[PDB]
Amino acid sequence: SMSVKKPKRDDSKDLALCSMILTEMETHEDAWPFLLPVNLKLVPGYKKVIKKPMDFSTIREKLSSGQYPNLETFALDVRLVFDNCETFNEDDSDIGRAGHNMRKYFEKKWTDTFK
Repeated sequence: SMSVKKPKRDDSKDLALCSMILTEMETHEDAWPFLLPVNLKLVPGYKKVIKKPMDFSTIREKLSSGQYPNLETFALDVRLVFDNCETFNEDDSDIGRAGHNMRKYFEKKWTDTFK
């Protein structure tokens, strides 16, 4: 509260470490469904159904231009990618499996780096 603060958690490396994690996700073999924004002209249903599209290229641009205020808003957009994928894709499809795999991969790196 006013003039009463918990001790300062060191956040000075958060930008570098989120960038490293994102690099690891960009280079994973199962990242191909997620590298670029879904083409809303060419994929029926996507525009109407998926209210907040997100992809790794868009996260990388946001990260590079100071559009994440803190590491939690970064994790929210990464998870959005996988939540969108589960909304639109059957679990037993190549893309559906890719998204499960990537979410698992991310969540381990996230824990190992920050928790």
